[PDB]
Amino acid sequence: MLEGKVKWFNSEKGFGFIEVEGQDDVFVHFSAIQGEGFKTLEEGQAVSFEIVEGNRGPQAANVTKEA
Repeated sequence: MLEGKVKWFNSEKGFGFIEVEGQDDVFVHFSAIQGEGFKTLEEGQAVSFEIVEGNRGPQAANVTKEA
């Protein structure tokens, strides 16, 4: 998985972008968030994820809150 950083996340709306080096920011939606509990992410937070690309373009998948 890649490892990146939550660039920003709009906790009300439920989406934002991940920063990963040598790629562009990756769009992230709450449904990609792994774990139990309210799905949300903080700016600055480190996460491990994959980028899954279909016909809608690239988005993050399997976001796990790393440290």
